[PDB]
Amino acid sequence: ELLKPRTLADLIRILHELFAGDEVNVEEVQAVLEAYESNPAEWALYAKFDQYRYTRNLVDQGNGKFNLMILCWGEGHGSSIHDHTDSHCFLKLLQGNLKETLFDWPDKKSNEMIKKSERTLRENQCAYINDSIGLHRVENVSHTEPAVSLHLFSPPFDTCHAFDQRTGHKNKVTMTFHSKFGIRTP
Ligand SMILES: [Fe+3]
Repeated sequence: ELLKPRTLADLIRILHELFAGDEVNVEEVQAVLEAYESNPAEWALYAKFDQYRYTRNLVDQGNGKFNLMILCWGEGHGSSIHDHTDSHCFLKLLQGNLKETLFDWPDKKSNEMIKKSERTLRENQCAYINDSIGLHRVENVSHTEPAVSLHLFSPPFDTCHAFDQRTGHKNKVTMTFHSKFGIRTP
């Protein structure tokens, strides 16, 4: 029985219910995330930027089965092409716009990775990826506006792979946190 989250806090409570069992209903989770209307005051605490690259800010640790974070993207900031370590990944825009470029898993052969597609994710939209769908890059292409996104990962994971667009070669990356619960974590 899915209800609209009134606030980020409400959203988080609802996520604990949704993940109360062993199986994830992806469409339900995506629906509730989308239904949350971004309110900058509610997440300002987590929206910590860095001048040179995008940041990952932990919001909620979940119930063992997921966690929830906020990512902050300066003008021109973006990610590698990457996977998500056999986890569900939900991405919702809270401010600005992000360009998401989808790539297929590379064949064993060293080849240029060619874009399957791209789309512009706009404020409040929720996108979903998992490894069975493919790989992606996410970028703030704006010259004038920062972007902020809300991400849900299930199960949680702290490692992933980055892919070189020229070759498809991957490298294992350990992902870090800029902050946890509003507290900067050097
Ligand atoms: Fe990603």
